[PDB]
Amino acid sequence: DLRLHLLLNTSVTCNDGSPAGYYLKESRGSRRWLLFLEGGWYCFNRENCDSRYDTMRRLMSSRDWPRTRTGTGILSSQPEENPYWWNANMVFIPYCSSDVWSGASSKSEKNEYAFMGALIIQEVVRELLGRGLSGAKVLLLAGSSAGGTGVLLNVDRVAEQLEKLGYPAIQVRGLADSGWFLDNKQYRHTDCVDTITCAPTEAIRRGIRYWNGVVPERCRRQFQEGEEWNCFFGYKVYPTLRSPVFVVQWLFDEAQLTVDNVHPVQEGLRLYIQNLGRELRHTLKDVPASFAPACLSHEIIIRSHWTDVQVKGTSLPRALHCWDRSLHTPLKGCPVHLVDSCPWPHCNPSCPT
Ligand SMILES: CCn1c(NC(C)=O)nc2ccccc21
Ligand SMILES: *[C@@H]1O[C@H](CO)[C@@H](O)[C@H](O)[C@H]1NC(C)=O
Repeated sequence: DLRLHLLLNTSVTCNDGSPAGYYLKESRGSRRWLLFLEGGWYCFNRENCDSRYDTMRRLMSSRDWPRTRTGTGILSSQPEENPYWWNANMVFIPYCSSDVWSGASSKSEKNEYAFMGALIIQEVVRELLGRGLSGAKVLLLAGSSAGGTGVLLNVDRVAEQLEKLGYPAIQVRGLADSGWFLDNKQYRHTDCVDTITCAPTEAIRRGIRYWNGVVPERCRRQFQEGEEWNCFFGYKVYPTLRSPVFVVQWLFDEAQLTVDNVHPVQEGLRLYIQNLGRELRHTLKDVPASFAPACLSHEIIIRSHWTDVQVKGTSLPRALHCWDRSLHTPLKGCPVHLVDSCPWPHCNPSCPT
């Protein structure tokens, strides 16, 4: 089990002003640290954040969090379930800022909610250095869904933070699961006049202003003031990053299809779905560390049966182990770029049911 620690700096808060925190399981014989970012959509104005507070309150507040959690998948300490990093120090950071881990704004007389995701990550790293992170050789910042986009937005800031605090020997890396999305043409269209009809690009643009959201500096310098929403899209922000990043993405991601307004398939929809898979494959062509199976699904790395899916006969735990070796020139029988080429969901027999 992983044990809850609420942040000692209580000015770093969840949406409702309660303290943020992290769950920790130490491994005294290890210099590897895994910090995982939870996902769970986002909210971008008063009305839809109020709704979220009624029926998704654990994603906005720590007041009801449990004292412990069980680590699963890549957070499991059993080699049977986690062939990759079972002996690592394990950290789970709950998502309670509703800002895709981008925010830097406090609750105040002008703000009903706090959006502090970017500062939550910085403070967790800060307090962990006193609990053994100071002796680390590798810090892997991982995450799923909104947490995977959070990795892309924050991995270089963690690297810069540790350099400035005097820890140049810790190698920071990122693992982004199910957070690589396309700002593509939708299958059916609606103008942005309420939460459900607002396309991702419009919703993120409004969210950034509501959250005081922050993006990586090299990407901000390319797109400039008012256009920071571009840096929330994987294929645009990834080429600006300096830390090594492994990208996991289903070719037919359920969250992508939902925002595209897709739910006996006729010709128009067949072509739409086949074109989505091809476009995703194209954005990953020059990503040397990636795992992209041709399945209709969402998230993978903290599921207990995450070891089952394979691309070209290689599982994700194996691909991640090969990535470790490559960062000690490709390796015989140990590949790190794994993208399916077949064009329809479940054309890979190992897709989850
Ligand atoms: C598919 C749309 N989408 C985006 N969009 C971006 C640019 O990141 N972020 C998400 C986070 C959680 C769920 C869905 C999400
Ligand atoms: C608490 O965090 C805030 C926001 O990052 C920071 O400004 C402040 O210095 C921190 N307080 C202490 C005592 O470190």
